[PDB]
Amino acid sequence: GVYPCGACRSEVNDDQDAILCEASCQKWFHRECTGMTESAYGLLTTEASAVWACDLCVYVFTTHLANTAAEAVLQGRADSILAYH
Ligand SMILES: COc1ccc2nc(N)sc2c1
Ligand SMILES: [Zn+2]
Ligand SMILES: [Zn+2]
Repeated sequence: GVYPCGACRSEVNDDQDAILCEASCQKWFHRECTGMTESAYGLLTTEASAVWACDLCVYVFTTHLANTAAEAVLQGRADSILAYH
């Protein structure tokens, strides 16, 4: 991989789930280093309007917000994660 993970500092390879901090620092992170669920990653990364912000740093989601929003979506309590911005 070209980029190192914002959290653990090890390389991000193409076969690992990874998310870019587009809110600001523009660093790539392994999904598993952030604590983001597989569910949130799937929903966040497909949603063109949403961006992710790392713990140090168009609708912005932190990990915990993305996690909480996806749980609500999947329980049928919200229409998309954008509702949680
Ligand atoms: C290792 O330091 C970080 C920096 C940013 C960050 N963002 C997260 N969601 S976990 C995390 C950990
Ligand atoms: Zn990492
Ligand atoms: Zn950041």
